[PDB]
Amino acid sequence: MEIKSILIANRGEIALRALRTIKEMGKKAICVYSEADKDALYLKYADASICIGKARSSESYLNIPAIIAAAEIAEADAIFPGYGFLSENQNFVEICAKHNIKFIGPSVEAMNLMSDKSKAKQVMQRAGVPVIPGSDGALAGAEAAKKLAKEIGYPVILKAAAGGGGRGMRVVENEKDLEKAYWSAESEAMTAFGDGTMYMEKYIQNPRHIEVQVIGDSFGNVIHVGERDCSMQRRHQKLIEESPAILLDEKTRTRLHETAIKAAKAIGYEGAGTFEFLVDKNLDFYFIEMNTRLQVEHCVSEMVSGIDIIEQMIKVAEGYALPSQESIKLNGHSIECRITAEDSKTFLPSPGKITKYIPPAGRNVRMESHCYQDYSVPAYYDSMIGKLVVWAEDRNKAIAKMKVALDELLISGIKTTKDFHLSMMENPDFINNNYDTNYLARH
Amino acid sequence: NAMEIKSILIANRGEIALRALRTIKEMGKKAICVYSEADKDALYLKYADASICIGKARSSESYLNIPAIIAAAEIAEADAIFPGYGFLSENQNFVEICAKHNIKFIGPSVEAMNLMSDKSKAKQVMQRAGVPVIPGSDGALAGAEAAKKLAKEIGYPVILKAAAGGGGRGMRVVENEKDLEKAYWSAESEAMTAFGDGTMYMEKYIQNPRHIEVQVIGDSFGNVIHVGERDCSMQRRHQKLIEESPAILLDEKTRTRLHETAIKAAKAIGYEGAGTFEFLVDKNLDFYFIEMNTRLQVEHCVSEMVSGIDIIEQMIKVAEGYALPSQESIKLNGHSIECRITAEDSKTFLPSPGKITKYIPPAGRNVRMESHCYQDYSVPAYYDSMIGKLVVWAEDRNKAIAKMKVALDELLISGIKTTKDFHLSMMENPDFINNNYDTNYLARH
Ligand SMILES: Nc1ncnc2c1ncn2[C@@H]1O[C@H](COP(=O)(O)OP(=O)(O)O)[C@@H](O)[C@H]1O
Ligand SMILES: Nc1ncnc2c1ncn2[C@@H]1O[C@H](COP(=O)(O)OP(=O)(O)O)[C@@H](O)[C@H]1O
Ligand SMILES: [Mg+2]
Ligand SMILES: [Mg+2]
Repeated sequence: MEIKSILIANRGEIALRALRTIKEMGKKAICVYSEADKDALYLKYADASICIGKARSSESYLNIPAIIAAAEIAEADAIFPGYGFLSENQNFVEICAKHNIKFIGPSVEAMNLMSDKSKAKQVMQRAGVPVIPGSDGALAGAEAAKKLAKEIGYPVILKAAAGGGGRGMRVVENEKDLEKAYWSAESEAMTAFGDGTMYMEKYIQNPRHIEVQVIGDSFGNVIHVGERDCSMQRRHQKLIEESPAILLDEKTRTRLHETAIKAAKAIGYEGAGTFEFLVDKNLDFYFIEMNTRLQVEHCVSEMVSGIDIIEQMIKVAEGYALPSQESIKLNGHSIECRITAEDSKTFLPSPGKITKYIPPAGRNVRMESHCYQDYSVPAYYDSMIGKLVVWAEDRNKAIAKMKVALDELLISGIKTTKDFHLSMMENPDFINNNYDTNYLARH
Repeated sequence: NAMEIKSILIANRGEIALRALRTIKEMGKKAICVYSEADKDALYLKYADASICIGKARSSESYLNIPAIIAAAEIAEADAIFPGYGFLSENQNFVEICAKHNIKFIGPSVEAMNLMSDKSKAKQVMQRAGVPVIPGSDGALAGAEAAKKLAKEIGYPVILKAAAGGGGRGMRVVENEKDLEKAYWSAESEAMTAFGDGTMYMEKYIQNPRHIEVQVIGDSFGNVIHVGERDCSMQRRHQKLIEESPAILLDEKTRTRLHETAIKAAKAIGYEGAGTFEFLVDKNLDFYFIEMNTRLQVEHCVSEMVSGIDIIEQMIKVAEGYALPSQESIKLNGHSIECRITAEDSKTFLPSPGKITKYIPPAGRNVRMESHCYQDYSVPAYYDSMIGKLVVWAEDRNKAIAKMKVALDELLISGIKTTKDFHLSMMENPDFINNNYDTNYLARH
């Protein structure tokens, strides 16, 4: 039952985030590192750290035998996967169980139900969750796509069933463009995911991307920790997230929370997970996918809820019950800005040595970063510097706090997206909540 | 409104200047900083809307130069001054001069400040208000012979205290009559040098006391709220090193009566702005007023984390003529602890001035490091040994102690010594964990 020692099978800011909660709980925190990451701050803080191989970027971190051997030599009885890397690898999950190591996440069955995005939609339909009109599972091929697109009506979006990170999608405005887009997406999908299965849905114009954080336990209870608006996106990837999503009235908010809970219970979900929805102009909402793991932006939900999500993940893995939904109080407003080592206009990576680093601080300011003065950022591989998160009593106060915090973040030696975020905090469209997932594309 | 403040000069330095600046700017007001030449390297000067050099340095001397401070406010067109703590924050002449120059002093009236400033007269004011005080002299002692007579009357041990006293200075505990005359003159001389006023008073010396204080804020309508109580009993030289809220020593009935007493006291003196009533609590859990600080205190962040209130924000609103939130709206939750990290040796507490060659502060959920330091900053430990205040909050005391240890562990400072290891040994000290200590604990150990 009780977990005594947890190996963090990840790197960067999430490794440090996890380590803090693990050590506060009085458990051993075991870190792993490629040779390229021997300079990582969290290694100084870990109970033990194991070098798991050569840099080659993610390679060693994806080396299942090395991760397992590290857990075993360090005597870890559980593994925290974070996000990315092995967190959605079903093979890894089964191998953990084979070695009597607790995987802190959902069952391989639940993960498998939601891993093919086209099949996941069919599971959601069965469960009474609204989905976007489109293909019934995967497209057979380009001719099937042509027939269907005419039936649902343009514009449509082709999406990779094995897709993630915003890749393998193509919005198609007219039939003349369809076949070319199909093969473009299919090829990218094959290269990125080793699987070129495609599906299709209606393209919602100017949608809001609003997601519900859930956690389920071994007793079948599932709670939500509010919803997040992540509509400020470039290249279908998030830059700024916030909670609550003030776009929603309380009734729609309630319906959305309920839908997420219902969905989690229908699939026997345990652990932290997120249901992602698109919300249209008349506040209709549609499931687009579930992430069966923690997400990068989770801290915004922690700030409004008072919950340590990683603590609850660990407790659930130990067989404890979650708190009751009634005990969960959502208050105020949280915003997160992802600070990356990239130019604030071009968003091109800016690798190099940080020669000055002064993070912001203050009341209800949480800078989540593994960076420090003199640290070298490998922006070509991980451009993440840190997540700057604030909380305040309402959205306007949160924006003002973010502006001060961004102003006080002093980084020299590399370019960062600090100025991008500062310009967003002053942008009347952001202030008035008049934007959507395509806002940056047309500005 | 007509009283809305647009620009605030921060008449202070160090960590409190940065703390104030953050709130002022978040409220959309201009933050004007001042600095002596020795403080040209201060971090908050980078963040200020404007920064004025007010003098060579001496130490506090330029910061204590009223004409220089007023002139800086006027050149910068500040309409209000935030005094922080120390320096001019309890200087009644400065408060009156602000009013003469049509600059709003963010703090109480000079009348309320004057009622409390002489600690012996303050006790008489409190008695009249129905607030319990420690038995002792009725106002100031006439001299050493009066002290001898009184000490037999109230009973040994007694403590001689400077009426103008502060910062733990000008006090002597007297356990027997043979020691009294010498102690009297030692305190009186120290008080004369430190405060320019050797007026002494006496009260009973409470055995093994706990120091528990109540944060209040009053507005111009006569409303006064409290923001909970803080236990600050882990002291060296009668000065605080660790503070927390709530004070788990107290049961609910006593805590309620303590909060009420502070509100009653503040209303009786017409107090507006932030202030703190300091009490000692004895072995029977009876509490007694010892003094009021008519200003913000160093450890205010402790009360912010349990209450969700920005105290400096409320001070500013009150100064603009707004009403405070209702007491009903103030919810006190969880437990917060603050450790004062200074540039001193953890064992000897001797200053360790010098350049910080590495600085990595802790962070994380509900961890607040209040510091103006940065890598390459030189700490003048001889003058201000403060590095920063590390504050954490959690759902209960043991969880807060666990979070404090993790945060202290992750604080990396090189180039100077700090009291980090002292605080780590306090978080691991079973007497601390078990709540079995008092203001003299460190002296016995
Ligand atoms: N049907 C759709 N209509 C409009 N935009 C969409 C649609 N599906 C996805 N998107 C855009 O792509 C983003 C991510 O989609 P998702 O299906 O979650 O992809 P991934 O698995 O790569 O994260 C959404 O936030 C939205 O910006
Ligand atoms: N009557 C007393 N009995 C015991 N200790 C006292 C008494 N008065 C003061 N002290 C000690 O001195 C500390 C500060 O007292 P205070 O009167 O607030 O001095 P200051 O004005 O210097 O802050 C207390 O926290 C306590 O440790
Ligand atoms: Mg997605
Ligand atoms: Mg005092």
